[PDB]
Amino acid sequence: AAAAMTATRMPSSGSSPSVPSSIIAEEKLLALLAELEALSRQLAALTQQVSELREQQQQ
Amino acid sequence: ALLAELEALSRQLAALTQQVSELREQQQQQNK
Repeated sequence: AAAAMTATRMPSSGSSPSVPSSIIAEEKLLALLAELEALSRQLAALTQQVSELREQQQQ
Repeated sequence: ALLAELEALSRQLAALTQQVSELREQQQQQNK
């Protein structure tokens, strides 16, 4: 009634960026698709000359 | 056997222009 009455008396907000580091970029990209063919070409050339041992030993 | 030698060369000499392209692009990627 008196004394104190003179003054006065959720779910999901879904953030995303959190506490990780900063990020950067560059545009000098992508030789790498050539080596996948270099590697599998030269791999064949190994077997090709293993065959050239065998095809001369068989003579 | 000489003809299988030219065939091994057709692979192994198609590596040189490849290594040159690689050793070129690997020198683009050192500076900005």
